[PDB]
Amino acid sequence: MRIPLVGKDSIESKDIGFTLIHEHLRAFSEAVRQQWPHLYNEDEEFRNAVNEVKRAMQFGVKTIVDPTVMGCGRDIRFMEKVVKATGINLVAGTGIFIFIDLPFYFLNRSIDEIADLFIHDIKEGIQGTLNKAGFVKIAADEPGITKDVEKVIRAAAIANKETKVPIITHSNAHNNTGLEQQRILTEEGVDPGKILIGHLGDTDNIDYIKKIADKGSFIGLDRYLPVDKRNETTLRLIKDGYSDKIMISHDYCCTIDWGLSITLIFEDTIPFLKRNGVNEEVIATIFKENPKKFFS
Amino acid sequence: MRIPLVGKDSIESKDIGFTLIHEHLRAFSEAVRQQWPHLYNEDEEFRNAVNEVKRAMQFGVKTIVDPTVMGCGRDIRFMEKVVKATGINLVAGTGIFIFIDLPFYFLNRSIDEIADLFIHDIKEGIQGTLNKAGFVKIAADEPGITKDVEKVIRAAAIANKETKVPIITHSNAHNNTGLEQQRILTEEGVDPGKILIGHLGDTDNIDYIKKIADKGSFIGLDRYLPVDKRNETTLRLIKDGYSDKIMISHDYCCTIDWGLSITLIFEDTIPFLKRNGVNEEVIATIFKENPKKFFS
Ligand SMILES: [Co+2]
Ligand SMILES: [Co+2]
Ligand SMILES: [Fe+3]
Ligand SMILES: [Fe+3]
Repeated sequence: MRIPLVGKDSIESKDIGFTLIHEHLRAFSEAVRQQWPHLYNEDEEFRNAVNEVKRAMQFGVKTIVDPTVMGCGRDIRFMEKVVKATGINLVAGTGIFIFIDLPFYFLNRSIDEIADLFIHDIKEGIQGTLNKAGFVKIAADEPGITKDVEKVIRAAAIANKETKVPIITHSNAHNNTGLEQQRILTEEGVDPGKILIGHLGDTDNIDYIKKIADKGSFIGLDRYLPVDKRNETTLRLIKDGYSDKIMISHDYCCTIDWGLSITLIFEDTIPFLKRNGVNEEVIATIFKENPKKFFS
Repeated sequence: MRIPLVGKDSIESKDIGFTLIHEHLRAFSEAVRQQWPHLYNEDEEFRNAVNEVKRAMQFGVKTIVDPTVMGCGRDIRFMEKVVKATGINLVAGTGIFIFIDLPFYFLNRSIDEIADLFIHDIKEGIQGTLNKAGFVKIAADEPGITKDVEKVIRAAAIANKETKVPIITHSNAHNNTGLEQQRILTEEGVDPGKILIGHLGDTDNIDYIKKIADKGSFIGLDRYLPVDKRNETTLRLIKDGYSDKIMISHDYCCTIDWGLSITLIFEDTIPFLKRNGVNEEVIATIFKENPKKFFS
C-alpha cells in the first residue's frame, strides 16, 4: 500500500511493474464540454480508451499514469469505468494545467488554498469518490512563468512536502520553463528526484536536457520533433549514460478535443532502440526502475 | 413568439414587460466545479436564486435576462428548475466569456466554427434541451482586445447577422474595451442598437459613456464605484437626456464562487432617482422600453 489506484486497493511502489508514466485516457476542455456537449461522444471516448489500454496490456504494461487534471477534463468516474473494463493499474493525479491565468474562482485566493485542493484529492479522494490522487501535475509553456503559473508550482511543492507524492510537469522544450519549474520546486524543498520535467523530447538541445537530469530530476522524453530525431536524442541520451533519468511516454490522448497510439513505443521507439544496440536492462530501467524510484 | 424563454413558449418582444437585463442566477468556473465539487452547494445556490427571483417579482419584474455563458457556468437545467419554482420569464444566452485566451479546444479553429456554436444554441437549443438562446454575450477586460477576444467578438457578429439576436458585452470601464467592442461589431455589420456595452457604470468619465451611447448602443449602468457616485452618474446621464440608452442592472450573482441583492435598484437606486426628480416615464423607459427595442 503506497500508490493509490483507481478502482483498486493501493499498491506498493515496488510492485508497479512496467509503467507508462504519462498517457491520457481522454482530454478535453471542461467548459466547452459543459456548454456544447453535442461536440463530444463519451461512448467513442470510452471504446478508444479501453482499446488502447488493452493494447498496452498486450505489450506487457502493468501500470498507466494518467496526468489529466483541471483544465484537461479529469473524470474519475470515466477512469474507473476503464479500469473495470480492462483491469489495468491506473494512477490518477491532481493539479492544475494552465499556461497564463487561473480561472476566476482563484481571484483573491492564496497559494495555500490551491495546495489544499491538491491535498484534498490526495488524502480524501477525487470528485467525491474514495479514489485518491497519487501525484501532482503542473504546466508552463510559451508564456513562461506567469504569476498564476508560479502560484500553481508553489502549491504543488506544498502538496509534495505534506503528502510525499511526486510532481509531473508539462514544459515547453524551446524555452527554459522546465528548468524554471525544477528550480522553483527544489528551492521550495522538493526532492529533485520527485520531479519529472515533461516534454523535453520535443527539443534536440541535448545540453539543456542533460542540465535538468544532472540537477536530479527525471526528463520526459514523452510525446512519442520527428520520432527519428526523438529516437536519436533518446538513443544519444542512453549512449551518454542518462537511462536512469529518462522517462518515455507517448503523451497519447486516446481522445482529444483540440482542432499515433499508446503502443508506438512498442512498434517504433523500443524496436529502433533495440536495433541500435540498446539492451534489455536499459528498457527495464526506463520503464520499471525509474517509475519505481519516482513513486518510492 | 420572438424571444425564447427557459421552460416556456417564446414571447413577443412587446410583451417582455419590466425587465432586468443583466442578472446572474449563479456563476462559477466550469473547470473548478467539475474538479472540486466539494467547494459547491447546488441546493444553497438554488434556494438563493429562487429567493432572489421571487423578490424581484414582488417589485414588478416580469423578465430577467441572465447572461451566464461559457466561462461562467451556464446550466440550462438549473435555470429551468428556477423557472419551474418561480414562473419568471428567463432569457438565456450563448457566448464565451474570456479575457485573454480561449480554451485549448479552439486551437486551430476558425471564427466561423465559434459562431456555429452560438448559432447552434440559438437555433437548435442549449445543452441538449429545446431551450434556445436569445442573445450573445462576450467580454473584454484589462488585457484589452487580444487575438482570441477579437475572434469571439467577430463570431458574435456572425451570429447576430444570421439570427438577429442582440449582443451583450462585459467591458472594463477604465480602458477603451467597450468602445472597441462596439467598433468591431458595427464594422462587421451589427446594428448599434443591437448592442449593450456593459459595465459602463463603473466609471465617472461621462464623456466616454456618452460617446458609446451617441454611437447608437445601449450603455450598461449595471453592477449596482459607490452607488452614490453611480447614482450621480446615472442621474447626470438622465438629466442630460440619455434615458433611452441607459440599461440598469445589478449584475448580481445570487451565488458566485470568486474569492447586495437583485432588488438593490428598488431599495436604493430607483428611490434615489425618484428623490432627485426622476419621474415614472424615465423608469419605464429604462426598464421596459429599452429592453423591448433591444430585443425587437
Ligand atoms: Co503536457
Ligand atoms: Co460582466
Ligand atoms: Fe500530457
Ligand atoms: Fe455579468
